[PDB]
Amino acid sequence: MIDLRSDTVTRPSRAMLEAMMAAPVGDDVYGDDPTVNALQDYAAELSGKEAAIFLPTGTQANLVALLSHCERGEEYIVGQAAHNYLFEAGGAAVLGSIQPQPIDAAADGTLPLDKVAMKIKPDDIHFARTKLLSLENTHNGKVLPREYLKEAWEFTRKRNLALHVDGARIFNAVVAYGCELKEITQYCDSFTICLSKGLGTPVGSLLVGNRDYIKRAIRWRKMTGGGMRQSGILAAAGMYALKNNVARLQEDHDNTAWMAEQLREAGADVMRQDTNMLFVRVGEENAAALGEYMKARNVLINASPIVRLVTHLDVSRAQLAEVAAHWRAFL
Amino acid sequence: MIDLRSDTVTRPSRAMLEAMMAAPVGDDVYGDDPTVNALQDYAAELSGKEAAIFLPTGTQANLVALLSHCERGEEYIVGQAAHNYLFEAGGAAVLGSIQPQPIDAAADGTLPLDKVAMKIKPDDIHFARTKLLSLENTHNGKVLPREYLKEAWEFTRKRNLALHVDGARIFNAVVAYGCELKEITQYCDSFTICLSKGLGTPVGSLLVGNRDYIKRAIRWRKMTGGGMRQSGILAAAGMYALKNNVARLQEDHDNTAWMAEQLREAGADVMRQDTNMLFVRVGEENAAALGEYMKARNVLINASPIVRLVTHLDVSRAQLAEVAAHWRAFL
Amino acid sequence: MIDLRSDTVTRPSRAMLEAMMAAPVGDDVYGDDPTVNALQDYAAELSGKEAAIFLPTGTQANLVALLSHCERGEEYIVGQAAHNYLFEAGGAAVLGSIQPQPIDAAADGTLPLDKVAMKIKPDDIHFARTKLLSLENTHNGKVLPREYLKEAWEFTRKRNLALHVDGARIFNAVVAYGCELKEITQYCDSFTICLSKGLGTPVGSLLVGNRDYIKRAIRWRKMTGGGMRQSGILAAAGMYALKNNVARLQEDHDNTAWMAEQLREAGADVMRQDTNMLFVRVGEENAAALGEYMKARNVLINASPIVRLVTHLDVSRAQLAEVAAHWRAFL
Amino acid sequence: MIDLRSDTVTRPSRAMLEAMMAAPVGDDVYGDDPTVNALQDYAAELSGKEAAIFLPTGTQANLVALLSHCERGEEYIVGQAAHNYLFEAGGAAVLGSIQPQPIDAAADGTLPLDKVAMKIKPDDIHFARTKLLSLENTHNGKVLPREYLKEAWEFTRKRNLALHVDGARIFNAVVAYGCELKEITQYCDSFTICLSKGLGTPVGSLLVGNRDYIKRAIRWRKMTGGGMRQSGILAAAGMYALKNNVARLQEDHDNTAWMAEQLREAGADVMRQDTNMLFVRVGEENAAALGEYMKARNVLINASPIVRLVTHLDVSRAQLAEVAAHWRAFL
Ligand SMILES: *[C@H](NCC(=O)O)c1c(COP(=O)(O)O)cnc(C)c1O
Ligand SMILES: *[C@H](NCC(=O)O)c1c(COP(=O)(O)O)cnc(C)c1O
Ligand SMILES: *Cc1c(COP(=O)(O)O)cnc(C)c1O
Ligand SMILES: *Cc1c(COP(=O)(O)O)cnc(C)c1O
Ligand SMILES: [Ca+2]
Ligand SMILES: [Ca+2]
Ligand SMILES: [Ca+2]
Ligand SMILES: [Ca+2]
Ligand SMILES: [Ca+2]
Ligand SMILES: [Ca+2]
Repeated sequence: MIDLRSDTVTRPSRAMLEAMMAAPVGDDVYGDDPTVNALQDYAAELSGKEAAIFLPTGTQANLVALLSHCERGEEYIVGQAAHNYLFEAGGAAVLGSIQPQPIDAAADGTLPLDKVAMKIKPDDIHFARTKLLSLENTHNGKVLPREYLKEAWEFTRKRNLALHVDGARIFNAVVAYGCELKEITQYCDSFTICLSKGLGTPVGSLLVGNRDYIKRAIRWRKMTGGGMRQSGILAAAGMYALKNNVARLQEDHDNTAWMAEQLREAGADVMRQDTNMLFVRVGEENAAALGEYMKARNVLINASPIVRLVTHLDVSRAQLAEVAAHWRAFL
Repeated sequence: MIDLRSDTVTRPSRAMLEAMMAAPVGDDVYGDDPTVNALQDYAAELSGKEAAIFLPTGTQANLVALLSHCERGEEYIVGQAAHNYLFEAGGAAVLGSIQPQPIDAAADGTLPLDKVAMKIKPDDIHFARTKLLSLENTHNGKVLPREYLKEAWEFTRKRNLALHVDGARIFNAVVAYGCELKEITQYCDSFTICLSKGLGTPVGSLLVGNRDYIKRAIRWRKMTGGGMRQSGILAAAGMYALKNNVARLQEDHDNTAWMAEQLREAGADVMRQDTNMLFVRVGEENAAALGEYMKARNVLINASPIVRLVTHLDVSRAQLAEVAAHWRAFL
Repeated sequence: MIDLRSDTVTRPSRAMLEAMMAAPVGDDVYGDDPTVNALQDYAAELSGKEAAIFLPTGTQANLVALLSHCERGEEYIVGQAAHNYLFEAGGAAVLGSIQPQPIDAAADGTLPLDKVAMKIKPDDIHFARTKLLSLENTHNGKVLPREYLKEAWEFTRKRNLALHVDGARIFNAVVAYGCELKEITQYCDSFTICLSKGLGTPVGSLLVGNRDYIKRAIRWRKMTGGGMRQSGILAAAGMYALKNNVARLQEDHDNTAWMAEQLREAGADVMRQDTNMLFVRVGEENAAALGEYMKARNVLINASPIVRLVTHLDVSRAQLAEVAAHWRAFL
Repeated sequence: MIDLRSDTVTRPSRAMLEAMMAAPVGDDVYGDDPTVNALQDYAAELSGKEAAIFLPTGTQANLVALLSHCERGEEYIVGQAAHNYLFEAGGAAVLGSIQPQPIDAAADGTLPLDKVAMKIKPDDIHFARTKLLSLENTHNGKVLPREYLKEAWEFTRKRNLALHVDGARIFNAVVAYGCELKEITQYCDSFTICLSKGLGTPVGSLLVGNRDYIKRAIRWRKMTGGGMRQSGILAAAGMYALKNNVARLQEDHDNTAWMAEQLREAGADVMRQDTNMLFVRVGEENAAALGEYMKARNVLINASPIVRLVTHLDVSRAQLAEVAAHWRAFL
């Protein structure tokens, strides 16, 4: 019904499913799928990069990204709450033999460069070998400052460190900046793009970067099990998504901001609104009862002291207004 | 438009496509996709197993299968020419920290148990820990003797070893046996099922085993990158294929044996002659040219001193007759 | 000839040397070395543990300790500045496939349990599996409060977590506590003991724990490369040191606090003041020159903005007085 | 008493222990130990290599050698019965993420190059990336043909593959060839040297090779836990061993050959004699009883259908004659 748990729940639109059914395909392992190739060349050109690769999930996109950047024994500085450190079951370490070096992100979602600098290991056999700095744009909805993005870029060049950006929700930051994707991707060596969240595809993600870089990524994609066959049927949804579902993300943002106020006037404690995300401190009491009370009207959220509500193309404001009524009535 | 490179090139049928678009989906990460669940239960019920899991590729199906069976430092005995040892870039060792103990398969495609026994490491700190015997049913078209299957199952039990079967083309074996899937699946703790080859799906594989075993498989799938969202659309295909594309596999088999005689009468040296696979001894660089001659006539093959012709539903006898005609030509 | 770089520079004493040469050996791989066995039993009996194992280094002692405790994909919480996370080139992750979850230690050198609890991963497929809490007693000279030790032990049990203590200098802590080793060892499932630092051995460390735990440690030691032969000669040293070099550690402590006052009265900015370690705030490149000034006078230190002076049995108060004299000089 | 189990049991001679007690030492981590350095420069110059490194065991020497040659995902072609594949608990794979590719050695102990060639993986994302070829000279006593050694050398250069030689018993082959060590080490990029077997040191091994190569080896030695402190006391035994215990290995060889005949005339079935090794097929009956019968007179061998007797400096011919009497009497 009304799912406010994540934007990963968005479903294929009629026009999308059709484009998926009319897509010409080929064996992607042999690199013969027209659609996959098409989706990749497009992504690479829109971002100003040389190559791109389609993957099953964003989790594999990041695992492959990390393996491509870091050899056995190297490390990547990242956030304590970042997806490719916290939410990917420790894969970079467990499977990739890469040393992780996490640090608390600043309140704004960036990684203080002064702190990043303190974590850069001296070239001594006691330490892992620092090699990469991984960011996450839209970090829990948070849009990273553009001045920071430029600064992280310069800093890594000065330290001869790669810079990767987990862009599961990069177009959300993009619509928010009001600029072209290229303007922000010029500040990284590689980044991912998820198609199965706000952009609304059934499955799919992209890793983009330098030609040689992507070349190595291919070997890892195969090893990890991401080398599909006629995956052009999926890449097709991605293309339709990047050409029709980007601008409208501003609608999710406006709704999140609308809901935030409604909830305010409803009595709910609104902690933070950012892009398609809002946070309500519901408390330990009313928490569980909240999930149950909402689940009854077919309203699905992740019960918790602090609830994270996420808006997407499959949730209108009218539906939000209704959810609001139910929240105001929960009191 | 005639592809004999592999059965992985098969494209969706009209029927399949409509079944895919007409399918209900949901976030599989939450287990909310009814189609993924139905595919998994149908597979499980069909082979007499408790549980099944959907994966992007057979490569990830095996890596996950091996990870779920072998702990860090444990070992698996497998064939020098088996897919999960030779054709998966050594993932089990590279990513999973599992020692591989490969041995040559006999001519019938099985692993001589006397050799397997000689490879079981004593419980001594010099050795890895033999944990699993992995087999591959349909091995390069070869169908393992049902007698051996039983022997291997009994052998492992007696030696407290787990048994896994890579069934990328197990249905080709089933059809060749003339029995039910469960009659052969009974001799393995876990087995894999590829839907993207002969069954004609665009993507996907299944790993089938005990409930606890499969539960571990789920964590590994996630870490490896295969935890997709709306896999329903993809699962839908697998459904249609398992109910409508198994039996016809007989047609591919007949075509392979039909073509063997065509190429024989032509002048080619047909070496082997199994299910949907055909092996011809072309000889050096009279083959790298064959790939040219055939490519020119819109006939796609995998040029090599020993060519491997693979049949499937996207190749007909009429087209096969054309290849035999074109083949005999340059001779 | 005055080394304050570390207590790892200590050289064998006359007494120690004769004990080494006068020792009976045998192939430890077969457990045939009476001296290795006696060292291992003495350590075990002394700390109230079932078993102990001899290792080449403390680095291998920890890597093995972590491997024996954590399976592939499991995780350990540790301090951002702990040896087995920061000073061992990330081995636990790189070689053992264990996810590291580091956190900043409080000023007293402990890991705030509230922070540790916040890091325990829920049993969800996105997360690694929190298995162990690793501590480091004597942390850079700091002696952890006995109260905390008990707290950590209780905390872990309640949360079903294992507890390991890196005791490279645990005897420095013991002497500082004024209690018996077993009175602090009781609050950990496993702990390590370095014999090559303050105790004055040329090489070696011990890992102490349960019999089953240590049994696993033995396989890992072998694979890691520490299964030596006639380790008896080396074990002999450890024996002598544990019975003749523990108590004197008080002398190093007094010298450190004596020197703190010497350098204070001189003009240096003594920052910290713990067991056999001393920290001075030198300031940038007025330090890279200090290393020159001192090196010139046969005084070996580890030049740095924040110098770390370490005392041991191969440095006397007389020599310390000389350094204080030479230090005040260039000021 | 009379140990014929292995040559690893040899004990330090009086002159050796003394050289160990008089050796000047330093912290090897800082690279200040005079003796270690001395032992390394000597080994490197005698073999015609640029650098050398001392390690705790030969097992770590090989693990480090493999990690230094192969990055995550690469492979090494080696023997099914080779030490760094079979007797090192699968470390190259388990800890190093290196794919192992074993093949049966020819009867003479070499690895047929024609078979090595068939195992070299094409540069395709399906395969691990072949990088190294590892040999073992003196393989179970067997001295590898010199023409073969030269051939393997050329072959690897033609295929751009590294060539490593596990020389745990290299000086045994050397004394047997009648040439200088350099003449055989010129045919490899790197090799190990064990000091704790025929050469008779308590502990110790060496990895030798190119400067850059050894440099990387150091990082791995630290990670694995082989970076010791005042290990000059051990390296000292090595030096005394390479300058006094090499020539006399011809005495072990002569004795092995003497024993082989005695046992012949005694009634024992002598299968093979090679350097300091002899093999007797004792059978499944008389096997266990043999170990017990011998263990009674203080004669230690490894009971088995086929017994491997190893001679060393701690076993005279007179002792062998006595062992022979006991074997002849066992009938
Ligand atoms: C996925 N979204 C989680 C959520 O519900 O907020 C995600 C990914 C990878 O997605 P997956 O399909 O592999 O699970 C990568 N990075 C971030 C920051 C998120 O948020
Ligand atoms: C050791 N010798 C075993 C025997 O008893 O024959 C060995 C080594 C490594 O020695 P370790 O001290 O690490 O165990 C490496 N390579 C070979 C061929 C042997 O044989
Ligand atoms: C094709 C194949 C695989 C891998 O399948 P993907 O889905 O392409 O990764 C594994 N095993 C066998 C025996 C195969 O034929
Ligand atoms: C010195 C030290 C180690 C490592 O010791 P090695 O024997 O040199 O590897 C580990 N932990 C601490 C806390 C140390 O001070
Ligand atoms: Ca979606
Ligand atoms: Ca297909
Ligand atoms: Ca590994
Ligand atoms: Ca010392
Ligand atoms: Ca690893
Ligand atoms: Ca010895």
